[PDB]
Amino acid sequence: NQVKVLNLWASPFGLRVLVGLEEKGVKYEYQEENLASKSELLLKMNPIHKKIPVLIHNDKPVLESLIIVEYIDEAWPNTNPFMPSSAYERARARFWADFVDKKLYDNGGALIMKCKGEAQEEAKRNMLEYLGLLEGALDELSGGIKPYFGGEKFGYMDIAFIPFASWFQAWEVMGNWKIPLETQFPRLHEWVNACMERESVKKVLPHPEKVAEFAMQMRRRFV
Amino acid sequence: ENQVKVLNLWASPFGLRVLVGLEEKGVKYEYQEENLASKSELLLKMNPIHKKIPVLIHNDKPVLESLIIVEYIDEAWPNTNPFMPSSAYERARARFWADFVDKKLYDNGGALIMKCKGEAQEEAKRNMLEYLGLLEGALDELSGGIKPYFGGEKFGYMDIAFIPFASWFQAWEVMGNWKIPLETQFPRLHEWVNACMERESVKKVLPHPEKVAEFAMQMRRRFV
Ligand SMILES: N[C@@H](CCC(=O)N[C@@H](CS)C(=O)NCC(=O)O)C(=O)O
Ligand SMILES: N[C@@H](CCC(=O)N[C@@H](CS)C(=O)NCC(=O)O)C(=O)O
Repeated sequence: NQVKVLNLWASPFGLRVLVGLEEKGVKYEYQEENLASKSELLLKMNPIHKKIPVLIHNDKPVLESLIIVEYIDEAWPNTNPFMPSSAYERARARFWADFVDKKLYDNGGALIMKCKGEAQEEAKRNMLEYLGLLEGALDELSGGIKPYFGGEKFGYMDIAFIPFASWFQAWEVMGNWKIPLETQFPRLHEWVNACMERESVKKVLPHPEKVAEFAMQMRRRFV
Repeated sequence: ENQVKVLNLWASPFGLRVLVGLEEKGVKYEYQEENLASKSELLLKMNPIHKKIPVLIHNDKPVLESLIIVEYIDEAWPNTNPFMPSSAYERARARFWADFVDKKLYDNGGALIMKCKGEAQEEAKRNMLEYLGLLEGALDELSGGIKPYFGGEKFGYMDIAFIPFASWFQAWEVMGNWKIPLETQFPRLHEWVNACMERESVKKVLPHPEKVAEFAMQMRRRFV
């Protein structure tokens, strides 16, 4: 087949790509990579970053997950629109996906993984602040409409964010705490539960327990 | 009393992107210079999470993050000067190379030439040459050999994304006490810069490299 995906099973960034592929109804090859022993294929396709995910479409590589998502939407444009119609809402969608990566993850969950003590508590403070902002972002982009970031339509932003729900338990485990979604962030809770009813998400999103084990394994490398 | 307002710092390549893009589309706009030491409440109302420039306000709508702003500008005035390519893949690659300009050439190149000393700075310049090599390649990749732009004959997203750093070359040369061998080792980029500088947009908004250099040196002294 014309389409291949190189990924790490627990990576939210490639899970974006899989979810996106399924939503468009694309059949694809999947190759699991060991980042400790990377395929020459990955190095040939992503020599600059040497990172997953990689999407190979007709042996041409698409790199960096959000761009890949936009690529998928633009490469399979006849159905299932990820992007909004208006420019500004698209700008906001991009802004918020970017925000998910740079803040909720890079300046949140990653530090929960890597950090210890007051640093970790600070990471958790940050995570709550960001999830608050994202709870607000949901009502912003949805226009109050339920239950997705695209209201009734499951879109770019839903795709960018929902794989991190597979990481919540991991974050809870490594920070030894409880994330109060149901109470402090109910829209996101409902949204996750809603997203979990879709075929795509059920097909590709892994069990949180496994991710958590995996995350702990990775935490030991740090701390 | 016009509908587009830009909040910016004059020397930032990232806001210069925005200005260049607006000039290409023929959009008339207000410009507001921000002091990052005393930020306007407006900048804070409009960009409360990052509190950064540039900010583009279009009819009370704040557009944030320079590349996204560039895309917004293209998508909001689409009947005029298309920035983005026709093919999805080339758009994917253009966006990729833009991200590459920000995260590599700058964050892991020029920023470090400003911030660092010794072996670190030396390695930053080594990197800059590597990245500029890759970008010399990027131009031919995306242009299809066609000259003189990243869009061949059309002046686009990546051209806009990259060309404000040309005002920063001289500054990097000074802060690193070296010369970037554009004319010899990256001649496409040389040709491309000179071509882009023939456009009114770029001529209109891009500052003299000398003042950029002074400014860069001052802040380097703040970093020593
Ligand atoms: N910038 C990439 C980030 C991808 C990424 O770094 N994923 C992690 C998952 S933790 C990874 O495995 N990176 C490859 C590596 O370890 O070098 C994107 O937007 O998708
Ligand atoms: N939203 C901006 C972020 C770029 C950025 O970091 N700009 C710098 C100036 S070069 C800034 O605003 N710094 C604010 C500060 O240093 O406090 C973009 O378009 O990329």
